[PDB]
Amino acid sequence: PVNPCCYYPCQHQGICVRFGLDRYQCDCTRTGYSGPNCTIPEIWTWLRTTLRPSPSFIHFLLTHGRWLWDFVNATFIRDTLMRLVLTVRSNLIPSPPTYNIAHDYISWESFSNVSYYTRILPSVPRDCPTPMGTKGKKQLPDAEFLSRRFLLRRKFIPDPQGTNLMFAFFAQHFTHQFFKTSGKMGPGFTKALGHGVDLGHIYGDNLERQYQLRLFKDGKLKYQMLNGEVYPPSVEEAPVLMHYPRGIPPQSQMAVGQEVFGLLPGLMLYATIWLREHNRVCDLLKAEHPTWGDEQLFQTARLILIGETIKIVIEEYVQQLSGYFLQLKFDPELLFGAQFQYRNRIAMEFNQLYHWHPLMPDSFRVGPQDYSYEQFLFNTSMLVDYGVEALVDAFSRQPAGRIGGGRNIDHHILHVAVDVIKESRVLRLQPFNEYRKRFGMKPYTSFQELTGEKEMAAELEELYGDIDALEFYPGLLLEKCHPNSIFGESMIEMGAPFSLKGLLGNPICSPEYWKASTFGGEVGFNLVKTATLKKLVCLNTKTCPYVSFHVPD
Amino acid sequence: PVNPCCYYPCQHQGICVRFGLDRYQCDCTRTGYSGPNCTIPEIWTWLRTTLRPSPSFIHFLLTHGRWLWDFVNATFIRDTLMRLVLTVRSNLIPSPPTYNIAHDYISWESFSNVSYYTRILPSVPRDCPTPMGTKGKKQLPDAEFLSRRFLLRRKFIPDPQGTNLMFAFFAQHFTHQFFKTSGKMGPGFTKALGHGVDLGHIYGDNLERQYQLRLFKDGKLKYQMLNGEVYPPSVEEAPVLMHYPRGIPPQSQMAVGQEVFGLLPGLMLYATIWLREHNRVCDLLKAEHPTWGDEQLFQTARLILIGETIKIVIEEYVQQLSGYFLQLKFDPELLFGAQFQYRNRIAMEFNQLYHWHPLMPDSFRVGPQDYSYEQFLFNTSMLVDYGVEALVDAFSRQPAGRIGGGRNIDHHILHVAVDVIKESRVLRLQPFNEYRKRFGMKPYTSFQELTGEKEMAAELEELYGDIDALEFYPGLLLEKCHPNSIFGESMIEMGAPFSLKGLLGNPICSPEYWKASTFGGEVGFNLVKTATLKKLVCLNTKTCPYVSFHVPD
Ligand SMILES: *[C@@H]1O[C@H](CO)[C@@H](O[C@@H]2O[C@H](CO)[C@@H](O[C@@H]3O[C@H](CO)[C@@H](O[C@@H]4O[C@H](CO)[C@@H](O[C@H]5O[C@H](CO)[C@@H](O)[C@H](O)[C@@H]5O)[C@H](O)[C@@H]4O)[C@H](O)[C@@H]3O)[C@H](O)[C@H]2NC(C)=O)[C@H](O)[C@H]1NC(C)=O
Ligand code: HEM
Ligand code: HEM
Ligand SMILES: *[C@@H]1O[C@H](CO)[C@@H](O[C@@H]2O[C@H](CO)[C@@H](O)[C@H](O)[C@H]2NC(C)=O)[C@H](O)[C@H]1NC(C)=O
Ligand SMILES: *[C@@H]1O[C@H](CO)[C@@H](O[C@H]2O[C@H](CO)[C@@H](O)[C@H](O)[C@H]2NC(C)=O)[C@H](O)[C@H]1NC(C)=O
Ligand SMILES: *[C@H]1O[C@H](CO)[C@@H](O[C@@H]2O[C@H](CO)[C@@H](O)[C@H](O)[C@H]2NC(C)=O)[C@H](O)[C@H]1NC(C)=O
Ligand SMILES: CCCCCCCCO[C@@H]1O[C@H](CO)[C@@H](O)[C@H](O)[C@H]1O
Ligand SMILES: CCCCCCCCO[C@@H]1O[C@H](CO)[C@@H](O)[C@H](O)[C@H]1O
Ligand SMILES: CCCCCCCCO[C@@H]1O[C@H](CO)[C@@H](O)[C@H](O)[C@H]1O
Ligand SMILES: CCCCCCCCO[C@@H]1O[C@H](CO)[C@@H](O)[C@H](O)[C@H]1O
Ligand SMILES: C[C@H](C(=O)O)c1ccc(-c2ccccc2)c(F)c1
Ligand SMILES: C[C@H](C(=O)O)c1ccc(-c2ccccc2)c(F)c1
Repeated sequence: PVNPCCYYPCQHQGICVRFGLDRYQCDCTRTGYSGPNCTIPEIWTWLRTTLRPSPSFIHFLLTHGRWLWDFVNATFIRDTLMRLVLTVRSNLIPSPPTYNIAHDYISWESFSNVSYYTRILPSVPRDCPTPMGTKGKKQLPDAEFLSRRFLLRRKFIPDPQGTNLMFAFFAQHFTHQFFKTSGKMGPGFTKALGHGVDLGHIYGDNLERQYQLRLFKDGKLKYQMLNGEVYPPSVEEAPVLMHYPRGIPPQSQMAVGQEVFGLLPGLMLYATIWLREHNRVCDLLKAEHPTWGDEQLFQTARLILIGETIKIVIEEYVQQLSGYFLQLKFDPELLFGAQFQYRNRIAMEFNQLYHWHPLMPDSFRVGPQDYSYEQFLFNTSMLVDYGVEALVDAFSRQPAGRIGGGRNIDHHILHVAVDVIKESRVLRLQPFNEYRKRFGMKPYTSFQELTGEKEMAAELEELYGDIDALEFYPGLLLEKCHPNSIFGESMIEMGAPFSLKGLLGNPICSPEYWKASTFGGEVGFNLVKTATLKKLVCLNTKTCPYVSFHVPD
Repeated sequence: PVNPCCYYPCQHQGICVRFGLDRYQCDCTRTGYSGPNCTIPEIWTWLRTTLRPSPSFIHFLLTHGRWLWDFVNATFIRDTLMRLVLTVRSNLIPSPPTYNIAHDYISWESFSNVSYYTRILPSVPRDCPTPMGTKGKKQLPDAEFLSRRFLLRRKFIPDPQGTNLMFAFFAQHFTHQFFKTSGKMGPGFTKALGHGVDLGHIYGDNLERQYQLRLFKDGKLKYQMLNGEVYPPSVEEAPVLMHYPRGIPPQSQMAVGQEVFGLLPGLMLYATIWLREHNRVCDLLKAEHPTWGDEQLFQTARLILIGETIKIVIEEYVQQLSGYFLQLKFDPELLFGAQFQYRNRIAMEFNQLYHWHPLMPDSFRVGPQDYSYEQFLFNTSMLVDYGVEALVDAFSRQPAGRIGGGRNIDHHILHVAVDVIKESRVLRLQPFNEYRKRFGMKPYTSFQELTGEKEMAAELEELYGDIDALEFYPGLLLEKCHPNSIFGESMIEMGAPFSLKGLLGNPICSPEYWKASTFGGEVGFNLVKTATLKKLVCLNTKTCPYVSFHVPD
């Protein structure tokens, strides 16, 4: 007989378990539903469904009416809604984590082995009639053809929200601490064992690397003085594994936490900033505690930087991304009266979701100059040539592309998106519509409804066959955006649960850790509480340039 | 200059932080106290501490008045009290974890590096006057002499609670899955990376060792047949590292999850029983799931055995140990309306505390025979000679030694108690009375108050000089026992928070995991819900012997 779990019969987070030769069962425990497929609502669930307004309506509320949002932000209601946003989003994410690439069920190996990426939905069973489950054709559309006809940028479509490259290089820098897909272990495995905001892109994913980057004096990391400016040390000074083109002199090579950060001047930009901040923090701690050893000066500074990161990510990064009129607030105290797990494991779907390559432009403007991909990529001198001030100013001024909408990835880095779809099929991700149902959305009934247009939608119908066969990453990028927004509903409704759970899931946000002593008295605590992007750059640079996640207009 | 944090100035879980040259500050955050030293109580704390009865009063209520308890056990008050027991006890344990041997302060390294045991109180700073802080003598009492004069058994004292050897072997077996101090890394480090009831003493501490034990057919572990009965295989069959005496060849050995288990027949007994159980569980699962592969059968059986372990420990093991009239209950659902982190880090203090070597008798009786320590230790054939049925009957009939009170450790295994004291001084553990205040108890004002008698008290007062200089492990064993109890209050009041946090902190007790599907349906879920020590033995044997955690009348 055929595998019945290929039909995804279990609704609203119910678990499909195969019993006997030809039967199956759904485990509807705490799903809010009863019945063989978990489609029969309990009194409380029915009372919530016909009173829950559509995700588009709630977006509309958050993006309109400046007058009432000014009132809300200046009252207690700011905290109420921030607590509401945090809980409701994160409660979609299983914690402790549930499945992985090896196991489409709960196991001890899935809990303990942190080298795995986790998954919210199980993979499409290996014995299903069609690659995506039961719907569609026996062979999925060509990955290269799909990227060429639907993802390749014709003309540059700029982001309507005013997102800049300063955001884009932050987005890449920040995420590369919890996205480190293994080379030797293959797909579904991660080198980033911290599984979140651990700053292993600054300190490293292991102790051997960390010790090698540390100066072991005053808690600082090693550095070099070039033209009177502070930069990460050379590989000769800090002998760590760094990915560079075979030939580049070791004098030009810079040693940082993440191995791929020397490839782009934008990545090595922030790496330099955070390094300068770390030592600046250490100087504030050594004054406060002159009896403190190097190790305490180091570890305490790290936690401050971790706190600063989450502060800026929530209140500035996610703020610009969402375009919400609600002034987002980083306050761990909000979740102290609630049932919240202070742990996090990175999901593969989040890894797939965060591929925001449409952000990258056609070229890179630095003042009167205009640098192409073949001038900007692997360039080692640029960062030192222009300096931190001059580059931050240029990245904060240049607009980034629109993520959603489709056909917005520059031809250079299109190969990446091709791999993402190929990787998706190795991982055996479920269809787009099943992830829609998992995140409390209605599945798309037609290809028309996904893209919101006639032409590109009708072409996909011919290639996929059935809408319930549309793939995870294509669906996300092909979906119509919100009125004047950077992407569609799915990117918000699916990404936020992963995102906010990752931020507030950090142990520093727990009642046990969120104390003044953790950060070395009140000084270190205020450093977290009052951190800003503007403060992160200018308190570490000679002059103060234009710095923001949005273009100046 | 003298370090102010040596004076332990911050009371009620206040964190001492060294500011400037010789100044200190207490971090009185969410402790319920304010002021310079966290002694000024908040409105609710004052109310809460004046109304709170002594631990000795609560002990009395739980151990007296059968008529009241028969009523309580038959009503929902059973569930009401057990939830209070669970939540109130385990809240005394910091989670996420706090300190280790490296850091006497909150750090990311302490959080992420699972090789470390955690600790509740920080160490005694190295720049203090006396090794125990400020109080006591410059040179601490001799570890060898201290165990000789106070801990050495003269005449055997049986436990008045009726605890048998079956309990003591379960205790040692059960504990060695989360107590595995890395002899090569040093004290404070652990090989048991699951940090709790992960069954790393049945399936090994690492992945490669697990696979060597696994038969890879029907989810079962490898096994050899002797006398028609099921036993763990040899190292020839399953090539894994086993700590055997020099000269004993691998073919004469038996392969299990814990390396040290070959050294004692009692440890090797339970290893056999749980292995028999796993394969027995696999048989039931295979009938219900013929489509299931090997991996899922093994992983699911493991979870079922984890659930079985926690059930028996709570409802029988802790029941016997406590001797409470309240019928204890394992139901994770009691915590589903509570703030509870489902994670556990094994403490170094919990290690020190669990060295229950007094339990071991003068000799070992197996029916008509009486084996000495030399005859019993490192024995290879005894298990195979008698069988499981016979030795279960044997250990369940012979009384185990009373833990507390003092002077009840056999000379053969007395060298352990010595090493524990010497390990504590390496670990720079805080005084006994400092842990008393840490676990809601009054510090002892004298040694006479600690012991109840007068002779031992006088010489301890001579050797230590001060009661506040007394060490953790000597203090736990020499303390007066509750009338007709196995040990004193400090073993309960300090040990209960660790063990209950360890048991319920297991991810299977979370709302996400605690589902029937996790255990392959209702069949596996019931096995967990109806687990017994009796059922663990007599469902894996041909005949059922006397099996209990206590002796017969
Ligand atoms: C959890 O925490 C444990 C720490 O308690 C971790 O175990 C420890 O791991 C460290 C490093 O991995 C081991 O190193 C020891 O620390 C000494 C510090 O002084 C160290 O001396 C220095 O070693 C440097 C290398 O790390 C060395 O620099 C040289 O590096 C290269 C050669 O390695 C070359 O490029 C050059 O020769 C450099 O000079 C420097 O010169 C010093 O000699 C020494 O190596 C020590 O061995 C610890 O042994 C170890 N502690 C233990 C086992 O107790 C553990 O890994 C953590 N767990 C996880 C999962 O991360
Ligand atoms: C033009 C600059 C960029 C280059 C050259 C680049 C390069 C790459 C490549 C080649 C991969 C896949 C590795 C493979 O071949 O298998 C990758 C992965 C990834 N990309 Fe980019 N990328 C760029 C921009 C960005 C930006 C701006 C973001 C925004 C967050 C981003 C997000 C990611 C993420 C999250 C991954 C997964 C990390 C991992 O490999 O584990 N990329 N990048
Ligand atoms: C006659 C049987 C026993 C023998 C021969 C014995 C001896 C030993 C030895 C040699 C060790 C390893 C070295 C050490 O840590 O001291 C050890 C560890 C330990 N034992 Fe026992 N003991 C016995 C009974 C018990 C009992 C009844 C308990 C109660 C649970 C117990 C609990 C422990 C604990 C908690 C450890 C520490 C584990 C570690 O960190 O390695 N032992 N014992
Ligand atoms: C890397 O980038 C640097 C920018 O600092 C490049 O140097 C500039 O190159 C342009 C031509 O593209 C010249 O017109 C400028 O005069 C150069 N500026 C400076 C300050 O030297 C450099 O060519 C790039 N390197 C590589 C290998 O592509
Ligand atoms: C539960 O989900 C299954 C998905 O397979 C539904 O399908 C079943 O019922 C259909 C209509 O009666 C039949 O045509 C299918 O053959 C049958 N599928 C199987 C595997 O037996 C089923 O209707 C759903 N049940 C309810 C109550 O809605
Ligand atoms: C957890 O992740 C994987 C599980 O597949 C482990 O890697 C495998 O280990 C086994 C036994 O050692 C090998 O046979 C496989 O070849 C390995 N697969 C790989 C490397 O892809 C890994 O060892 C585990 N990690 C930890 C920390 O337990
Ligand atoms: C622009 C098209 C008009 C449709 C009005 C949608 C506004 C959403 O209104 C929603 O109505 C639902 C009832 O259907 C309720 O359950 C929601 O709580 C309510 O807000
Ligand atoms: C004015 C009130 C709107 C602000 C409250 C935001 C509620 C949190 O956002 C909610 O996230 C859930 C989890 O993904 C989704 O299922 C909901 O549709 C979404 O609105
Ligand atoms: C009728 C007796 C049952 C009362 C339920 C109390 C169980 C909580 O246990 C309590 O833990 C406290 C914190 O660890 C200790 O200080 C108390 O002495 C202990 O009884
Ligand atoms: C209402 C609780 C306040 C009394 C706590 C006093 C501490 C006395 O302690 C307890 O007193 C009990 C009195 O019944 C005795 O039976 C116990 O053995 C004794 O330890
Ligand atoms: C606060 C707001 C909300 O939860 O709706 C929100 C939170 C997080 C994201 C977000 C989505 C994907 C990657 C990174 C962040 C997002 F797009 C919107
Ligand atoms: C239920 C009871 C209580 O909390 O008081 C209780 C719970 C756990 C222990 C216990 C103490 C030390 C090691 C193992 C178990 C104990 F001794 C008593």
